[PDB]
Amino acid sequence: SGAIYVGNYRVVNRHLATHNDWANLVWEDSSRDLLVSSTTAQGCDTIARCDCQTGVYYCSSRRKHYPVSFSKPSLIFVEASEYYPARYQSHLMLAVGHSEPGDCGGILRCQHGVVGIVSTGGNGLVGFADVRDLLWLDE
Ligand SMILES: Cc1nc2n(c1CC(=O)N1CCC[C@H](C(N)=O)C1)CCCC2
Ligand SMILES: [Zn+2]
Repeated sequence: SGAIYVGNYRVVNRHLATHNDWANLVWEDSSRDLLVSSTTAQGCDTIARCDCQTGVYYCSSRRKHYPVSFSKPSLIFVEASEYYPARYQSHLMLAVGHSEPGDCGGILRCQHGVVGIVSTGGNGLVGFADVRDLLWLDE
């Protein structure tokens, strides 16, 4: 689990969105596994606006942060799960690292701020849903 709180927005994995997130929907993309909802309290996280391919991600299944090198966001094939059929997920970034389904929501972060959240995993690879192209989160 996990979310990014910036301005009057809450950013979560779409497959983990709650009833309140759906009732206060701002935007969602099944293809990216992202959902954004509105909030009453103001959020203070900083979103990275950069091209950096190294960072650190939080892994709840190990209570540890791991430094990683990750690929640029792209279309990657993702096997079937109970939330989605086997499809291509866009704006996805891959690194060699540990993950479990309960690790989705864990933040990936560089020196410039929040890069994205854990979305996928398998075969010793962890995938992150990028959020750096969502310029409207800052306004
Ligand atoms: C984080 C994670 N790590 C692993 N796994 C997962 C979970 C995973 O990839 N899902 C399941 C939830 C929806 C995700 C999606 N964006 O399509 C795909 C699956 C088992 C092997 C290790
Ligand atoms: Zn950066």
